[PDB]
Amino acid sequence: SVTVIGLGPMGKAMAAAFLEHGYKVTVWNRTSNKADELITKGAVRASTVHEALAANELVILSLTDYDAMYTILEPASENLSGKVLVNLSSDTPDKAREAAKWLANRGAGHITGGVQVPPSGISSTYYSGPKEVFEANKETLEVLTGTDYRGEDPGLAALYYQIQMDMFWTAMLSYLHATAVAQANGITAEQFLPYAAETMSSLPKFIEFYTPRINAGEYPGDVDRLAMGMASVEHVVHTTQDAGIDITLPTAVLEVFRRGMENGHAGNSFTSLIEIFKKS
Amino acid sequence: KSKSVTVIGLGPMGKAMAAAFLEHGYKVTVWNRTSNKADELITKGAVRASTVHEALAANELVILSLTDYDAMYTILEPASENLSGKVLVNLSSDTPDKAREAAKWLANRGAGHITGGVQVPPSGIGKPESSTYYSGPKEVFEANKETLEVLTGTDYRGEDPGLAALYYQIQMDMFWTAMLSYLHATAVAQANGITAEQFLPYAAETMSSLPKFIEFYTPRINAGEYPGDVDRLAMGMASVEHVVHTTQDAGIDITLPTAVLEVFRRGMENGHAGNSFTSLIEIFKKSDIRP
Repeated sequence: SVTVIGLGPMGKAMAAAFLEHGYKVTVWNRTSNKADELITKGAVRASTVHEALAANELVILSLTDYDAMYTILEPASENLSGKVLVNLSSDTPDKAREAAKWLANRGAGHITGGVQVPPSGISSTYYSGPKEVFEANKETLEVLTGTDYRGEDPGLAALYYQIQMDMFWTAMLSYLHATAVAQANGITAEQFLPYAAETMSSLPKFIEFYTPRINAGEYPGDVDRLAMGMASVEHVVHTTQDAGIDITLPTAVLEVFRRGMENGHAGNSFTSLIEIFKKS
Repeated sequence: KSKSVTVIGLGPMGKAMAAAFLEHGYKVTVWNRTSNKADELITKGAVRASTVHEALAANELVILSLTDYDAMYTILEPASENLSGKVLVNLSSDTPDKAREAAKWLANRGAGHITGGVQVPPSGIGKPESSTYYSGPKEVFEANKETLEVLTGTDYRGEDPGLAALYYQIQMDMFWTAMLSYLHATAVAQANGITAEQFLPYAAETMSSLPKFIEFYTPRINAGEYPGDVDRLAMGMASVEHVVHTTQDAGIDITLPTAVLEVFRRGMENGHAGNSFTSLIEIFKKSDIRP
């Protein structure tokens, strides 16, 4: 009743939570190796993708990256036709929408997925692509994680994933950076934990407060001033240098502030720096 | 020890502290350069010292709320003589090293000293919910603990006079870096036609879920261990790479995410492909750079 391609991280995390409901579940892997214990739960494993495709209408693609998709599916392009391919990737929007057209030109349906959680979270997922084909396989997908359809463009699901990872990676390194500064001044990562937790848990309040102003393109400095912001970032950079810690991350922050100041925003809210990000 | 106090520095923060002390029965003397910024607090019972010398003579306990420590020397330097026997509380938000310097400068003029880092806007002063970092010699802080709880709860952090400023600065490190990544992410969203109100829910959950990741990694980081059992640096750099490619396809400035990518690059270069991405903390400590 379903097929999974790409046994691995999310891969089996999904195969497992499938055979645990009663679908005829086939499988297959790129390197063509083992990882087949799941044959103990009702899984056929074909000797090529030709059959693993002709097994079911639904197919889940959990590949390393999109380049690997063309490689294995091109041999069988004559059988992609009439299938619904759920492509779960971590790649850029343009690669998702390149991929979708490639699959549409073989007669297949497609859904682009942006998984929001490690395989342990097999909880929400981004989905984009043709609405009708998503609604038709909605319930099946809700087995893996919650579904959060974002619209028609096949790149929307990748896009939403990428801007979450933008924030995650940058905020998590600032936490590692802050922890380096802490240790060099003699406080442990364990003592710093509640303080790093409160800071990160306080940010939603600021986002909710600024969002409507950002939405309107307005940056009044009634509750904060870019200048005080900048002075404050300068204190962070000097704190870091005095501690003997690499300064490149906070310096990158200071540079965005500096550009805002020179564009005349000193009296505006620091949220005006989004204009600097838009290359104004 | 009567209930009297001096507040030097009368910007939004000093005015609140002074008002908090007045409403708790302290005789409060004040000083600021303007002279008019004290009008409202005087109508409420404060006494203005016309000069720094009188301000310092009025009390043993002196509360400083200044822009930074350069401001402290400008106004304290010409009265170095009346600093003896005084307990100065510096509630300004400068670097740890400037707090250590100022503590030694004060003790050399005979003054006890306490550093504080304030975690709240002026209007959170006088609420027990609020906290302030305090650091410096243990006994002087304990002898003044009660008075300082008029303003906020107190979180004494240790002997090193720099610790209060430190804890404040590294929460700034995270706050500004994390908020800018939100602005950066929003710009990318908007450039792809998705509004900030549409992104609000995802941006808030992403920041909301960080304490979970921080809690998970804390005991490993704390033990200097970075095994690759749940994440690999190499996979992380590839994810950062995707982010930069998305950002430049939107036409959005790449400064912020490429700085992030530089750190990952130094990590790969140093043989940590197979470690957790949290091993990037050694990169930050320049473990790879000769001492």
